[PDB]
Amino acid sequence: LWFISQPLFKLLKWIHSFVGNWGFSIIIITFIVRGIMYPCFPLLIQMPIFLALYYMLMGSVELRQAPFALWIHDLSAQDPYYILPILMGVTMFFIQKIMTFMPVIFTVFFLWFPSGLVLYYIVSNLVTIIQQ
Repeated sequence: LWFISQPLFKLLKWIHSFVGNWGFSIIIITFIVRGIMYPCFPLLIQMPIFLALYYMLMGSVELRQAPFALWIHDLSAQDPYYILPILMGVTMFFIQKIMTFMPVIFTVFFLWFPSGLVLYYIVSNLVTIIQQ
């Protein structure tokens, strides 16, 4: 949560006056967070992502126990059924040696993080889906 995090969380703030469904703050912070970003070296640049995405989930002050459609009632903290990471194996696992595993390895890595974060992951992977 270091130098790329809080200000792009303020990009999240400038977005939303009323978005009041708070998973859709995570989906809008998708479109726009990949918006201005558009201009072992996958990971060390993930600080913007997991972190400004962490202030993504955490913001702002309402996002524990907040509405999302269908099942998940807790976006702030980890998915109480872990379901979206099963979506994350479904969607992340099919893209077309150790990377024929990872979407499940990432999945059980995500199970140590909240779900909506994996949701921004899903929507990026779904840019890779709907490109074609």
